[PDB]
This record gives sequence, C-alpha cells and structure tokens, in this order.
Amino acid sequence: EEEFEINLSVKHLLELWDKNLLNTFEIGTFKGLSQIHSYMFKDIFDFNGQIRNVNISKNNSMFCLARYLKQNLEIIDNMKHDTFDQIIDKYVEMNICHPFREGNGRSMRIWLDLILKKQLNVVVNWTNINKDEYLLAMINSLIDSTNLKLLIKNNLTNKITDRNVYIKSIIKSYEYEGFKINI
Amino acid sequence: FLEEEFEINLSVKHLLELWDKNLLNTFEIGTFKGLSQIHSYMFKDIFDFNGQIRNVNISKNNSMFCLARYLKQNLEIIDNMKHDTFDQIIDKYVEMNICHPFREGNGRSMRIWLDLILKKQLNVVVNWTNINKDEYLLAMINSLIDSTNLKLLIKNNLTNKITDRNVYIKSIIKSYEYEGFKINIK
Amino acid sequence: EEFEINLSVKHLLELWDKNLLNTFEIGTFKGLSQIHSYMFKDIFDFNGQIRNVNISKNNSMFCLARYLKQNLEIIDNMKHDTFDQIIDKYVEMNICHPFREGNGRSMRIWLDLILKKQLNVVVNWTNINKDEYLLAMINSLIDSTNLKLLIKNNLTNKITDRNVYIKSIIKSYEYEGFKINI
Amino acid sequence: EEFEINLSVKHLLELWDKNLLNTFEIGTFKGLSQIHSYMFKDIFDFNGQIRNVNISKNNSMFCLARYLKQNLEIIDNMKHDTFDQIIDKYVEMNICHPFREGNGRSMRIWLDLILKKQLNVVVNWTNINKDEYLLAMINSLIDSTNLKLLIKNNLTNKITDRNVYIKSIIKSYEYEGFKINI
Ligand SMILES: Nc1ncnc2c1ncn2[C@@H]1O[C@H](COP(=O)(O)OP(N)(=O)O)[C@@H](O)[C@H]1O
Ligand SMILES: Nc1ncnc2c1ncn2[C@@H]1O[C@H](COP(=O)(O)OP(N)(=O)O)[C@@H](O)[C@H]1O
Ligand SMILES: Nc1ncnc2c1ncn2[C@@H]1O[C@H](COP(=O)(O)OP(N)(=O)O)[C@@H](O)[C@H]1O
Ligand SMILES: Nc1ncnc2c1ncn2[C@@H]1O[C@H](COP(=O)(O)OP(N)(=O)O)[C@@H](O)[C@H]1O
Ligand SMILES: [Mg+2]
Ligand SMILES: [Mg+2]
Ligand SMILES: [Mg+2]
Ligand SMILES: [Mg+2]
Repeated sequence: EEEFEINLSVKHLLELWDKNLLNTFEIGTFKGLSQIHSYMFKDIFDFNGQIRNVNISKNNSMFCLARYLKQNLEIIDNMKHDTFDQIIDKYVEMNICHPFREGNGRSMRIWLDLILKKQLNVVVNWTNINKDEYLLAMINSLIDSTNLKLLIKNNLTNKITDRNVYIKSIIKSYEYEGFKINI
Repeated sequence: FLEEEFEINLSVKHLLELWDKNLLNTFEIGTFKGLSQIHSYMFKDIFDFNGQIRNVNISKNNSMFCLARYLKQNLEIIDNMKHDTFDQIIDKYVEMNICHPFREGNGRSMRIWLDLILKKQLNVVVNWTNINKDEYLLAMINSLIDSTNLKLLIKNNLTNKITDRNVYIKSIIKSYEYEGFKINIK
Repeated sequence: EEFEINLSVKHLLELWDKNLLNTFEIGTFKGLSQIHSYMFKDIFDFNGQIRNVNISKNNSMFCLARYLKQNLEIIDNMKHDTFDQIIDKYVEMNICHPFREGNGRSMRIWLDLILKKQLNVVVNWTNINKDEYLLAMINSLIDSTNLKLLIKNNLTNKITDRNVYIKSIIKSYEYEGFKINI
Repeated sequence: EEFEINLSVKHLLELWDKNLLNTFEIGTFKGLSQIHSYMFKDIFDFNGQIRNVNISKNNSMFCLARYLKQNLEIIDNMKHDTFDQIIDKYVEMNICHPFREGNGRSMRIWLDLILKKQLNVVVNWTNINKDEYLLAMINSLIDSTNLKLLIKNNLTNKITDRNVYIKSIIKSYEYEGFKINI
C-alpha cells in the first residue's frame, strides 16, 4: 500500500529530527544522501539507500547511465559546495544523476537543506514554493538552472532548528510528488 | 482565576517551544544556571522573577529550605556535587529541592531539569506518567530526612524513550498534576 | 539628514578598508566608544561620549545616566569567552544604552568583533529580519534565550569577507529605519 | 552446560588478567578468532575456526559457508579509523557470522578492542538493555543508524577499568540468555 510508504517514511523523517540524526549524516556527498534514503525507506523499499543497477527513463530526461553511476556519483561528490551557487549546482547534478530506483526527490530535498544549513545557516522554505513552479524549474534545470536558483534563493529561512518548519517542508515535499499528507 | 489559566497554558507553551526549537539541549546540564535557564523560559511573560533567585525566606509548610541570606552561595555548593551516577543525580535533585531557590515554579522546572541530567548521563528520563501524585509528593517530603524511597520510585520508572516528544508531553501533563493543575493536549 | 546617514556608512567602510577595526579594544565600553567615536565623528557632538541625560520617552528602561559610568565598568567585568557569555554582555550593554544616539548600529559592529576574536565568526545580519531582531532585543530584557537562538542560527565564518560586512551594514541600518545603498 | 558457560567466563577474565587481549590483531577476522579460540578452548571443537555449514537456523540471512573465507577478507579490508567505519565493520562481521557458535560474545570483546585502540573508548554494555540491543542488531541488516546511535550514546573512556569489563561480560551473556555471576 502507498499509505504504508507514506505514513512510515514520514515517521522515519520525524525520527531523524527528534533523535538528532540529521546532523550525523555526511554533508553534500552521495554517502550522506544514501544515509537519508536508507533511513527514510528502511522497512519500505528493499533498495533503501542502494544505488540502482538498471537504467531509468522518465521522459525527455537523461539521467546517469547505470553502468557509470557509482563513478559518476564520485565526480559529483567532489564538486564544491561552499556558495549558494555551488550548492544548487551540486543539487542540479545529483538530481540529473538520479541514483535511486525511487525516492530521489524527497530524499534529495532533505539532503539539500542540510547542505544549506551547514554551509549558509539557512534551509529552503519549501512551504512558499508551489508545486508547479518547482517542478518546472527542476525540468528546466537540465538546460538552465537559473530559474531554480532564483526560486530557491527567494525562499530561504533561517529557522534551521525549528521542528515545525521541518514538518512544513515534509508536507510540501510530498505534495511535489502527488502525496497529500498530514503532520 | 483566569490569570492562573494564563500561567499554566503559556508555561506549557514555553515547554513545547524548548523541544520544538531544540533549546532543551542548549541549556547547561545539572547546574543552577541550567535550572534558571529553564525557569526563566518557562515563566518568561508570567513571573517577574523568572529565572531569578528569591530574596525572602520561603521556609514554608513546616519544611526547612535554604535561607535567602545564603542562597546564592549554597547553590554554588550544590553545583559542585557530582552527577555521574544515578545515585549522585538523585542526591543533587534532592539537595536542590531542599534549597528551593525560586519564589514559585520550583517543582515543574526542576523536573524538566532532572530529566536532562538523566538523559545526558544515563540515556534515560523519568516516566512520570506511572509515578502517582501521592507516592511522589510523599517521597519528596521524606527526602528531607531519607531519600531512599525517592530513589527507588524513580529507578523503577525510568524509560529509554528520551527522544520521544509524546513522552515529553506525558511528563508535562503529570508534572502539573503534581502541583494540582489538570492540563490537556500539551 | 541623508548626508549624515551616508557619512557614517562611509566611516564604517573606512574602518574595514583602513584595518582600523582590529585596533579597537575587544568587548569593553572603551572599544565600543572607539567604534562610536569614529562612526559619528562629524555627525554627533557626543561621538564616543557617555550620555548625561536619561533616554527619550516611552516605557523604555535603559540605565540611569547618573550611574551610567559605574554600571559600564561592571558590564566591562563580565566574561566574554563563550557564546553564551558574549550575548549576555551584549544584552546588558544594550540595556545600559550608553550613547544618546547610535547605540544599535555601533553595538552591532562591536559584537561582531567580540565574536570574531573569541569564536572566529560574525553575525550574518543580512539573514536576520528587522521584526524578529527588534523583538528578540526587546524580549532579552525578560529572557535572552530567543536572542541567543536567533544570533547563533545566523553566524557565519566569513569573517574577512568584505561583502558580508557591507550587507551587515545595510541591514543594520534597516533595523533603525534607514534605507541605505552600496 | 553451565560449566561451559562459566568456563568461557573464566577464560574472558584470563584474557584481561594475563594481558592477552592486547596481543590480538585489531579489527580483523584473525583477531576475532584469536578471541574466539581462547574463549571457547575446551568448550567447542571449532573454537577459533570458520564454520563449514550454513547456519540454516530459521530464515536468518548470514554469509554462505562456501564463500565465508573470501568475504571475510573483504570485511578485513574495510577501514576502522572512524566510529562510523568501526560499526560498519561490526555490522558486516555480524552478518557474516563466521562461527558455528559464540559469534555474539566474541564479537563484542572484539568490537571493544577496535574502539579502544582507535578512539580510546569501549562500550558500556551494562547500560544497553537486551531488548533494544537485539532489535538494533537485527535491524542493522536493513539500516544500521539506530545501532550506531545506541552504541555511541554508551561509550565510556574507562578503557582500563576491570569492573566495567566485568559488567560488559555480564550483560553480553544476558544478550544471549545466560544469567552469569561475577
Ligand atoms: N522529467 C524530469 N526531468 C528532470 N527531473 C525530474 C523529472 N521528473 C522528476 N524529476 C525530479 O525527480 C524527482 C522525483 O524522482 P523520484 O525518484 O520519483 O522521487 P520520489 N517521487 O520517489 O520522491 C522530482 O522531485 C524532481 O526533482
Ligand atoms: N513540604 C515539602 N517538603 C519538601 N519538598 C516539598 C514540600 N512541598 C512541596 N515540595 C516539593 O516542591 C515542589 C513545589 O514547588 P513550588 O515552587 O513550591 O510550587 P510550584 N507549584 O510553583 O512549582 C513539589 O513538586 C515538591 O517536589
Ligand atoms: N524598547 C527597547 N528595549 C531594548 N532595546 C531596544 C528597544 N528598542 C530598541 N532597542 C535596541 O536599541 C537599538 C536602537 O538604538 P539607538 O540608540 O536608536 O541607535 P541608532 N537608531 O541611532 O542606531 C536597536 O537596534 C535595538 O537593538
Ligand atoms: N536474526 C538476527 N540477525 C542478525 N544478527 C542476529 C540475529 N539474531 C542474533 N543476532 C546477533 O548474533 C548474536 C548471537 O550469535 P550466536 O552465534 O548465537 O552467539 P552466542 N554468543 O550466543 O553463542 C546476537 O548477540 C546478535 O548480535
Ligand atoms: Mg515512489
Ligand atoms: Mg503557581
Ligand atoms: Mg543617526
Ligand atoms: Mg556456550
């Protein structure tokens, strides 16, 4: 049931916050992203935290080829992530690479917030970023990531230790994937 | 009257803010400063003496408390008691209750404070929901003489659910029950 | 008025560009008055000067002028080693409000220099909005934990970054209702 | 049986009291079997020895016997510099479960020795209750973050305290359902 996947992964996300586990994960590396993905989809996907080995094609979207995935992710790891502009760059490339069979979008948005929090003492205020504008920026980010960088730059918050802001980002993050959730 | 309902509901709101903003773990563990950090935030817009040591003598209800003349220095002595072991930790809790450094709010603020010591030093907190009001207040009074009862009642009701927000709420509910206030939700 | 505004801003840039800032005493009222003297030198007759009349109006409860010089020495004696100590001193220093004008902007440069030396960070003021800041400052009279949370969440290690210093200037002035460019 | 349990405990204290423990290789299967060999000396014919049958206990998912020696070299090759790396190695070692019996107890002494050398801590196992430990070990096959949190929260720098070493023995044996004394 989808309702398992939703209710349980949301519970796991709250546990990451309440147990202070988010800050234990490596910053801005594929390792840190799979630590998030692994805990998120713990008893849900058998590939939790695991790189895919088949190719996936959504549509008009070229992702990293399965044959070169592990090496490509190492290249992404070594991109810099000190400035905002670098951080969205790395996010844009990790999304293009799409290392997981499923759960890339939700897990990467948690991962992005942690880079911003550690490096710029901000997180994304996803609640003010509507679904249509966000998904469009993400699609266009395969050519030009200017629109995405602006949309995110216009919606930062300094409430980086605020559990209710974290909840609000979970709500909107799942909305981006067509799941309407509560608390 | 109604300003009592303000006291209660706003202090409970402040307690949930300490969790939800991750302020609890920012406060100093097991010292009077840490206790007064909790008291001050709990009673922020409620008590004009929030976080402040009293300057007149309680010594109320037939019980002997620290005299105001020597209060600040006595609190320093309590600060240097060790709190590594369960036995030490309850000793510190007992001696600080005896000192009773605030005009009001000692009971609720010290139980949050006890939990933080236990969390940091033993990865547990008190499961106050299973410690009844009668047994707790009796052990507290008796701890003036002998704190064996208090140590036992607490040891028998520890929980490792130290990152569980709902357990935290259950401990707010019971802590205010001990002081004669029936609150809900939070 | 907008001349005097702009001239204090130009003095703030001279303090960075001439490397005068690292000359000043750290975390004392003398250091603060050094900043306040240079900031407002041909703007306020009292630049760098302790005030001799009580502040303005309202239900504002800043230090009494007659005891100001002595209370400032007690403020000077507070420690400024930890983050918690540094904000404690900032909070008490703002309560005493030692100048006739220029307390907010001068004290913010001052607090940045304390944090820079003691902890190799400054406040990235551009990320702290005016409403939350002034609320935290007013509430620090009753309890300063929120102020400490607001500032700590907003620290930056870009302590030699000239553009951070500029952005801090512009926001610092907005806190006081001053629109400033470049 | 109760003689065997008690004999292995006697062996564990000999390892401490004779300072044999620090003789053993750190963080390798070789070091582990050194522990397991001395531990179960007159107790298991296979003491210190890789098993040759699969542990077809239930639907437990350990390393197949046929590939056990090679996968053990792969485990050996994992790093054990950081806490995160060290639990990762413990998790993969427990998954391979290289002994017919005695995996849990021998591996806990072995893990304490890694942590002691690399981080100057050991696990204060007495504060880790049995229910939470076994769930974390079982779940570490899917995600080992909870296990890492449990263990990290219970590190102690009392690395030469023989009374801590004794309490870890008592708790380690309870994890396997043996009620031992002193
Ligand atoms: N067509 C597309 N081109 C580029 N990026 C795309 C895309 N369709 C989706 N995405 C990105 O991938 C994410 C969803 O990937 P998916 O693996 O399903 O994650 P999920 N829905 O399981 O959380 C979106 O949030 C978006 O960032
Ligand atoms: N007679 C007494 N002797 C010793 N301790 C006593 C006592 N009466 C109450 N206490 C303790 O002090 C706490 C009350 O704190 P207090 O400042 O007087 O009340 P409150 N409701 O403002 O929190 C109780 O929770 C109890 O633990
Ligand atoms: N009511 C108040 N209580 C305490 N502090 C207050 C306050 N209103 C303002 N403040 C603080 O004082 C500063 C204003 O000081 P002021 O003397 O006007 O300096 P200025 N505007 O010339 O830079 C503000 O930045 C704020 O931090
Ligand atoms: N189902 C399981 N999956 C993974 N690990 C498991 C498990 N059941 C038990 N374990 C682990 O293996 C240990 C038991 O191994 P065993 O070979 O029986 O050792 P022992 N010392 O009891 O004689 C436990 O302490 C636990 O860490
Ligand atoms: Mg999916
Ligand atoms: Mg009351
Ligand atoms: Mg002016
Ligand atoms: Mg045996």
